[PDB]
Amino acid sequence: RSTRQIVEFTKAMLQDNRSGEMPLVVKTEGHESLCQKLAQEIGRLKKKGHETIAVICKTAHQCIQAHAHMSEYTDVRLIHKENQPFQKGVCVIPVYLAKGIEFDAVLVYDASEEHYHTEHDRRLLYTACTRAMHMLAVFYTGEASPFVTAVPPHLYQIA
Repeated sequence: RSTRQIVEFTKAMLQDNRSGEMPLVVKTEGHESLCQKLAQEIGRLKKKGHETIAVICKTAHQCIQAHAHMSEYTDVRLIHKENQPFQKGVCVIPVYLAKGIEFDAVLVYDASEEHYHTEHDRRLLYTACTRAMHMLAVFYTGEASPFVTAVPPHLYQIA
C-alpha cells in the first residue's frame, strides 16, 4: 500500500506498486542540527500536501528528548499512550506505538549506528520505515546505522 520506492528501500534493509518520491537520507552533526533539519523537512512536506507526518523514534524515552528539542523549531504532538486519537498533523511517536499505523510521511529520528545495530534494532527500523505511505526520510547524527549504509545508494536521494 506504500510506494514502490519505499518498498524497495525498506526491503533492502532486510539483507539478513504506486510511484512516489525517492526516500531521503539526511546526515546531521547532532541532535540540535537534526531537529532543525527535521523541522525544515516537515515544512516542505506540509506544503506538498502530506497531512499525517510522523517523526518516529526508537523508544518512548527517545521520544521525550526528540519532542522537547523539536518543539524549539515547530509544533509537534507527543504520542505516548495507545488511546491518543489518530489525527492530521505532525507527531513524535515511538516504533512500538506506530506499529500498524500508516502515515503520509515518516521521518526516522536519528537512525545512527549507535541506535540501530542489533537484529532487534533492524526489525524496529524496518517497522518504522514501512509506516510511510508516500514519503520516507531517514535522518541520522554522526555515523549511519549499518542497515542504512547497506542500502544500495540508487534506492534513495541525499540531503
